[PDB]
Amino acid sequence: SFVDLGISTQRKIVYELYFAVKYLSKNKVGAIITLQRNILLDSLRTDGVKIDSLINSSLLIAIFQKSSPLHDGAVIIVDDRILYASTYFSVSESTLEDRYGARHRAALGISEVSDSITVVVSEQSGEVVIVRDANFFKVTNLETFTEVLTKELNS
Amino acid sequence: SFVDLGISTQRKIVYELYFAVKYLSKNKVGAIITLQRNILLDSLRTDGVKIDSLINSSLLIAIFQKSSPLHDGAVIIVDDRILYASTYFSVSESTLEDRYGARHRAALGISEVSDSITVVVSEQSGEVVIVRDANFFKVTNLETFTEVLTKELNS
Ligand SMILES: Nc1ncnc2c1ncn2[C@@H]1O[C@H](COP(=O)(O)OP(=O)(O)OP(=O)(O)O)[C@@H](O)[C@H]1O
Ligand SMILES: Nc1ncnc2c1ncn2[C@@H]1O[C@H](COP(=O)(O)OP(=O)(O)O)[C@@H](O)[C@H]1O
Repeated sequence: SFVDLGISTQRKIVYELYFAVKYLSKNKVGAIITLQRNILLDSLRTDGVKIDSLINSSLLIAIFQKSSPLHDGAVIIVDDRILYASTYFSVSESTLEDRYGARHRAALGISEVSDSITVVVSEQSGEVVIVRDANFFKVTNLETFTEVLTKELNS
Repeated sequence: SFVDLGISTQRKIVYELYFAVKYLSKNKVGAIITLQRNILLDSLRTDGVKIDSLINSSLLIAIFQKSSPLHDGAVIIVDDRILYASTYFSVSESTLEDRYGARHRAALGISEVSDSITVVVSEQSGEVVIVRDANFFKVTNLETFTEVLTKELNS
């Protein structure tokens, strides 16, 4: 998991996610990006496309554009690799405030059955939340994104 | 290179290329897809992103679509992986007809200094050409694309 990775790989992962999330939030492009940790997600997802790409912000941006056939569903990141795109989780049965949608219910569902950390970008507002252990954490100042994500990945 | 892979892996790669090229030609989305063979291209390309991903038609479509930061430049396929995206070649200084733009002169350029096989989709017309040894093969009927590309890849 993340804590096992070398520091340069740790920093690369958060940096590429930051630059992708910055673009997606700014342009109000919806996204679900799940980082696997100790619980293997392979048996907790359905459908999707195996990509097995090195993590890169440009590719993550491309994946979630509306003209991309991969923009629906979730990206799964394992270590420094974008392993899957367009994969689907069992959504949470919990009810959320009206401002949240299916991306958040999906992120909540996978966080309920795993120790994964999920980043959601809202298509409506560009709002960015980090989802872990059935909890939301709003990231209103994206200049703190790198700090907050790293802390969550080390919990 | 391609001929060293098993025939099943070869067939899978060509199908993913065919499905991507069908879509890109139909939708008149420009693209350059270079398949490396015996001559290594790593010092013949500039910039781009090393994504080292699996070969998948949905991923290729996302790479070349309108709002992808990776749609400018070429994809390089090495064995069964997309090694680089959005990478630039030295263009051929040979003069082409008006129907051919920068994508074609770039494909011509890489085919003049290597044994690679390059598929080009024109953004203007959706026309498909296969570029090898400084020559163009028009593929006017995409139902022949799988036959033509496989034959070029093997001789
Ligand atoms: N040296 C190169 N290597 C790889 N791909 C290239 C190269 N030069 C151009 N291309 C590709 O050719 C595409 C089409 O070029 P087009 O003729 O539409 O514009 P251009 O003349 O290259 O310049 P611009 O669009 O910036 O005015 C570019 O978007 C790029 O993807
Ligand atoms: N179970 C799920 N797992 C992963 N992604 C999902 C899931 N359900 C919905 N999504 C994604 O959420 C996005 C929008 O969901 P949608 O069904 O349009 O409702 P909403 O707009 O209210 O979120 C789509 O891109 C879809 O792929």
